[PDB]
Amino acid sequence: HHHHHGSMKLIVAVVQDQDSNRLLKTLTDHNFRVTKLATTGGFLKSGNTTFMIGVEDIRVNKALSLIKENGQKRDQMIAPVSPMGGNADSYVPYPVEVEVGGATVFVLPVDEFHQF
Amino acid sequence: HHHHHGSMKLIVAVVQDQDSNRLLKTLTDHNFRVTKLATTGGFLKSGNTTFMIGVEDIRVNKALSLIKENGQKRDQMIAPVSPMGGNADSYVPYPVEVEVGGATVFVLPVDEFHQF
Amino acid sequence: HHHHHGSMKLIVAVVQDQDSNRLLKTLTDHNFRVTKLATTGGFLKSGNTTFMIGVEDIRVNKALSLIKENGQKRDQMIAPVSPMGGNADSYVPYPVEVEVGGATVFVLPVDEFHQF
Ligand SMILES: Nc1ncnc2c1ncn2[C@@H]1O[C@@H]2COP(=O)(O)O[C@H]3[C@@H](O)[C@H](n4cnc5c(N)ncnc54)O[C@@H]3COP(=O)(O)O[C@H]2[C@H]1O
Ligand SMILES: Nc1ncnc2c1ncn2[C@@H]1O[C@@H]2COP(=O)(O)O[C@H]3[C@@H](O)[C@H](n4cnc5c(N)ncnc54)O[C@@H]3COP(=O)(O)O[C@H]2[C@H]1O
Ligand SMILES: Nc1ncnc2c1ncn2[C@@H]1O[C@@H]2COP(=O)(O)O[C@H]3[C@@H](O)[C@H](n4cnc5c(N)ncnc54)O[C@@H]3COP(=O)(O)O[C@H]2[C@H]1O
Ligand code: NI
Repeated sequence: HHHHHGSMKLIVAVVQDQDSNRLLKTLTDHNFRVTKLATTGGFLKSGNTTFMIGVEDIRVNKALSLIKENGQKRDQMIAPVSPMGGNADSYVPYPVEVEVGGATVFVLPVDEFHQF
Repeated sequence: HHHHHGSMKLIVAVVQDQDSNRLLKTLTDHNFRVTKLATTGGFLKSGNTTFMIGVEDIRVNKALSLIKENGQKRDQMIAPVSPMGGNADSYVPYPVEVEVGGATVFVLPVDEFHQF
Repeated sequence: HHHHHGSMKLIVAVVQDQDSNRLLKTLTDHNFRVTKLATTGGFLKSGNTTFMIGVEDIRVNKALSLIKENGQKRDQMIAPVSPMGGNADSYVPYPVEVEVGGATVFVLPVDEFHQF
């Protein structure tokens, strides 16, 4: 049998808080419609921002190019086991550092789009 | 080659806070299952509510009709540049007004649905 | 006409807060990448946790098996009408109890995946 999807895509982009306001302004200035979700990174257990951007298929590439050009790689660290916290500040000799990328982006197919 | 999707759909509906409790009650009263996300509108930079509703394909239209009948258009304004806020109250001669719709809704295909 | 989707899937898993930290540790220990959303159950009107896990199709089953083995069924109750709250504590003779499952999981197709 046979199926298709609609003309809209749903972009889900996880970005760093430090890059969020910058991205949001660029997107809405370019007439993109955005919903923002306050999220937490699973590895760093720290706040980040997820943007949900429903876009016509013909504008997906422009949205992606704005997201790509917006962000910056940053180094962050995993928070040590915190029962003693007043010394964990003092510690970590070999910080578990990770590089956080500008954006992790999913472009999802959409069966139906409605504005009610 | 050939693929299909499952019988479930994932409805993602962005609604106004003022209409949220009303919608939620209607949905769960009609045996729909709902997860609520506290979100922010990208343009107004204000709180709104996103409902995630996983629905059998055969009940999608009923869910959509409840969402459609629930909401109301409302006017809102963009908050002016706030460094001086004590006068921004005083200002805005030509308020940038927008009309917020009852619901923006995405119906997503789902490859697998599991209840563990 | 003809379409396909990409090799990535987006897993959306709604779990209980009591099982969240346990699941997160297991997932990231197994090299899965996770974004966490603080959500609310529509029926219980209480906090729960939604994990968004973008996974290569070839690792989906492993992710699902970790999610499945992680959770536990728990009983919860619907909060009574609260205008008098100081007696609603006193009340509810026939508590509306529900069984909350370990995880409700959607595996979504993904058209494009980008790391910028
Ligand atoms: N299990 C693991 N083992 C070793 N290293 C790990 C790891 N999980 C994450 N990392 C590393 O830690 C950085 C921050 O991850 P976090 O989970 O806090 O924050 C993530 C998460 O919120 C989200 N993310 C990335 N990939 C994802 C995916 N496939 N599915 C869901 N969320 C993803 O984007 C944020 C930034 O990710 P990015 O890859 O740029 O950067 C990641 C990566 O460098
Ligand atoms: N395609 C999409 N993808 C993701 N989320 C979507 C979306 N379309 C709508 N939304 C979400 O629904 C809320 C209401 O959108 P609506 O289009 O009814 O009402 C909008 C519309 O009248 C206007 N608007 C939004 N973005 C605009 C823009 N970039 N330029 C001009 N007007 C915009 O401002 C109102 C409030 O927008 P806000 O962003 O605060 O809040 C939006 C946003 O959270
Ligand atoms: N199809 C779906 N789409 C979106 N989210 C879904 C979903 N199925 C489950 N969920 C999410 O998973 C949580 C646990 O659902 P579960 O079905 O295990 O456990 C449920 C179920 O036993 C019952 N329940 C939920 N909605 C009901 C309803 N409308 N009528 C009767 N019972 C309901 O109450 C328990 C807690 O529900 P709550 O809404 O607080 O919390 C739900 C909701 O956040
Ligand atoms: Ni398809």
